Amino acid sequence: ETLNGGITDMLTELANFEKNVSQAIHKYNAYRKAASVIAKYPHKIKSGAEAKKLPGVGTKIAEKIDEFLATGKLRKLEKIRQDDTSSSINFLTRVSGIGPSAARKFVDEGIKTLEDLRKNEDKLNHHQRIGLKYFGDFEKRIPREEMLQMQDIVLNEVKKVDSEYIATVCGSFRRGAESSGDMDVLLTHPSFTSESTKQPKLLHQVVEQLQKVHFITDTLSKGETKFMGVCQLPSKNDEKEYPHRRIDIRLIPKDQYYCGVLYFTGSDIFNKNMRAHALEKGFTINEYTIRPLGVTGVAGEPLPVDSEKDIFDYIQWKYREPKDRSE
DNA sequence: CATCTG
DNA sequence: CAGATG
Ligand code: NA
Ligand code: NA
Repeated sequence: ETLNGGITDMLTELANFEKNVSQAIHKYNAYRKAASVIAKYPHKIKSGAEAKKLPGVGTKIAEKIDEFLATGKLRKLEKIRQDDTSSSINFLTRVSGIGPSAARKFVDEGIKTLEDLRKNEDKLNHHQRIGLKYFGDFEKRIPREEMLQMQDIVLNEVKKVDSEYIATVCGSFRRGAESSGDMDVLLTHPSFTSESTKQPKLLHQVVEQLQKVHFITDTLSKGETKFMGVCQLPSKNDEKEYPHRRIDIRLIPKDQYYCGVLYFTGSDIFNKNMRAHALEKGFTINEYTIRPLGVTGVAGEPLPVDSEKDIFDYIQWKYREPKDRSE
């Protein structure tokens, strides 16, 4: 956790690079298990040889660790942190809509920057375009003080369209958190579930409303059960307009809300622990359901949940307020 | 995993 | 349809 920190860090840099710049999924993946294992490792790695001793730890990595341990640096890391091409790719990638793949193409065409991008808006697709338009706004965290305003809006409009809708804003927003990265809304309705054959309107109706009133500004992606967009808290009495924010809306069959809801609320750490306990308690849990574990090895059969309560209860645990859902 | 692009 | 992005 700090005893093999550098090592794990460099290793991650390395891993990252393989995958983003070179295409080296293998390699990339190589650095990963490597960092994972050293990461758990209980002692002060004092040399390569020592490390090699670990699994996932081969000769090349060991080499690397030596140099790094031998000197505060590593040539290769040295070379990569410079290289404009490598740099460019890490940057282009910041645009929502541009992945590594794309980042590669673009550079090989000479687009290496923001201006490059504006100049070549033609080559970008709609998502990518938006991404570019809101480059700044998108990188700006979302303060709770805004979150609550947003939330206040979304829930009121959902309410109007149908009393039966049920919306929840998961995320750390839900776990307390002072600011957040984007707004995540879990959606359901009684008239939609597991078996119930579809109802796309269910999602589209709301989406519309939200744009009705202009809370929703652009559509990133809009499918039948997942909508990816851009919203914005109306600028008050003109002088201070708000940054454009990412927002997602997703339909969930009622029969599987809370697991989902539980799930999205995190933290990842909370999940796992709960997850493992469920396991002890003779259970199974994932995104959509909680199942009674048979002994034969495995087994299923969706236990029935009416709230986040039903779940814990099942695994016979202490109901946890979202705030304490931390780890 | 769901959506998009081409 | 593969293949990319979130
Ligand atoms: Na991106
Ligand atoms: Na292939």
